[PDB]
Amino acid sequence: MGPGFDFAQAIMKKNTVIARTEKGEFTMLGVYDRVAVIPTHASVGEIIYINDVETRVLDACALRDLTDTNLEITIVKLDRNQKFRDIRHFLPRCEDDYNDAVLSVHTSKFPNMYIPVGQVTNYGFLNLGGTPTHRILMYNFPTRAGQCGGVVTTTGKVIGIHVGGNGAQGFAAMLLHSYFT
Ligand SMILES: O=C1CC(I)=CC=N1
Repeated sequence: MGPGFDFAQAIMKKNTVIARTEKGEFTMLGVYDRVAVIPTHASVGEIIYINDVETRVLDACALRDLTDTNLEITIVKLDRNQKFRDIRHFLPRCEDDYNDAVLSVHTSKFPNMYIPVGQVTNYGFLNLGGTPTHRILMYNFPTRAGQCGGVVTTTGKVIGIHVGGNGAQGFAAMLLHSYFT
């Protein structure tokens, strides 16, 4: 409808795939080459389905901060025959708050879904499903089951991936440029 949705659509159309694990179907953001991200609670194994194609996982790393606290981001390298458009220059270099963000989801349950979530708070610490988690972004939208892995954008920046909600608020794990050097 506006330039927020324009940027979100450009990321969804070229940099997302549908990832299926034994824990469900997720929006999965491709960042560069064969490297993508997914919430750690997806429990990625040796094999994953990418757009319903059986795919070997060449490497997977559950990120933690230097306090050894969960970040809820897993970086995956896929045995895929095609590279992602390199979007690393759209990743923030620091923790920050944002105005006017969009949460974008693409699965069998939620095809071509775009949610204007509004202001995003650097929330920091969250007990997420009982796991202490750092670098959490918060938005005041009642997100639902099936939106995990959804991409959080502003105009010109890809700032996080949706990892949970409490029925009134939604929470994303930050994406930082330093994760993908
Ligand atoms: O919070 C929500 C999500 C959705 I999809 C529909 C209605 N409310």
